[PDB]
Amino acid sequence: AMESKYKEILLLTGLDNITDEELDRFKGFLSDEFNIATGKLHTANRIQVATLMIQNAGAVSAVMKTIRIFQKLNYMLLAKRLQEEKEKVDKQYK
Repeated sequence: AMESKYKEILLLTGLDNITDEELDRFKGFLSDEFNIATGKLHTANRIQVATLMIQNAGAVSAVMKTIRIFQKLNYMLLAKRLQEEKEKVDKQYK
């Protein structure tokens, strides 16, 4: 489904591409996009973080907000890649 595919984008192309240090920075920005308490994320791994994001906002919005946070964090290479993969999945359901 479009949902599962968006999640694969978020997790494999997004979070699995950033270092543990960068994941900490990602978590520090997460509350600015999601109504998820910062304390809830602190020891969460990538799969847990992606899942909580999607539970809160839905898959499409989760990917969009991830892209936005990568931009705020100056991870411009990855933000472009996520945007490309997003468009690729969108085409499949247009």
